[PDB]
Amino acid sequence: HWGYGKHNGPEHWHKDFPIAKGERQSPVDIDTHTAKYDPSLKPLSVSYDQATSLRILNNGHAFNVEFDDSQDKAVLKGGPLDGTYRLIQFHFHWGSLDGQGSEHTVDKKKYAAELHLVHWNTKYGDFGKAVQQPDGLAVLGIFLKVGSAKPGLQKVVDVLDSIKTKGKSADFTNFDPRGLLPESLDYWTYPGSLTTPPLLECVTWIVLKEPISVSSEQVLKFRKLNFNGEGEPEELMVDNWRPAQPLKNRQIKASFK
Ligand SMILES: OC[C@H]1O[C@@H](O)[C@H](O)[C@@H](O)[C@@H]1O
Ligand SMILES: OC[C@H]1O[C@@H](O)[C@H](O)[C@@H](O)[C@@H]1O
Ligand SMILES: OC[C@H]1O[C@H](O)[C@H](O)[C@@H](O)[C@@H]1O
Ligand SMILES: Cc1ccc(S(N)(=O)=O)cc1
Ligand SMILES: Cc1ccc(S(N)(=O)=O)cc1
Ligand SMILES: [Zn+2]
Repeated sequence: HWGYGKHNGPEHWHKDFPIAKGERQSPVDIDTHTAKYDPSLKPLSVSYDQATSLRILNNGHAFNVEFDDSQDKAVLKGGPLDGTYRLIQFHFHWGSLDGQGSEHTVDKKKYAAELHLVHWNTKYGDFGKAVQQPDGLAVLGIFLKVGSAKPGLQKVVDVLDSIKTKGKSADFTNFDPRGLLPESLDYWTYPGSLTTPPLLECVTWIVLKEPISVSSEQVLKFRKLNFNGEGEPEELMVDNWRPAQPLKNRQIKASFK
């Protein structure tokens, strides 16, 4: 029943998900001047060469590209992380206009969209158990700005017409998520939460400093998706982002000096 409209959006979520007002909610504004270099961070390792994508799903909130997470095929390690985190899915948040869409902000600046690559800590066996743990998840967040096209995004763009409405899915095998990364892995990190209900406080956030560029045409196709199901009145899937939440008793650490 939650969503992004005036009547069911982020300002309403706390009534069914009281952790929405919790001590480690996401997203947050990243104040780049206050973030501190952390020499204790180990090198970050994004190891996606054996990733196995399976399917793309319109879940009524965003679209998820799902991966085979039945073994360590595509993993995130290092940086702030203790152990191995397995890629389960990625999705985006985006705006109705290029001037908004990201969840995290950088010195209050909003990007056109934000990519979330979602991983779970293998020590907990399954995603469901991982979301009962303070260190259960790691989300790699990547900002999107509008400029030149991102070649590695085009396959995603081109399948969206087949999953226009809530509940539709399509095969999405042999997709390489490495094509969605920027050149640099410089990042900020902090402890937070899922940014959608159930808002669980299980996430180590790793937000890359360098945005990727996508073309206007690519993001315009995101904005043709529908929140509604087939045959229902059309509600464009736009502005599916939660605003920044209070930082509370947290510090953002930087991987770079
Ligand atoms: O097909 C997408 C990707 O799938 C992975 O399993 C392969 O190891 C990569 O070489 C390939 O780019
Ligand atoms: O007490 C000093 C310590 O304060 C903490 O809040 C900072 O995260 C550390 O980087 C610093 O060394
Ligand atoms: O890699 C993701 C998808 O890209 C394109 O849609 C290909 O036609 C399809 O075979 C593949 O599953
Ligand atoms: C009608 C309705 C409105 C909002 C929600 S919430 N608290 O899940 O956002 C649920 C039902
Ligand atoms: C189930 C779930 C997974 C990941 C997220 S996010 N937007 O915090 O990456 C939210 C919900
Ligand atoms: Zn997300």
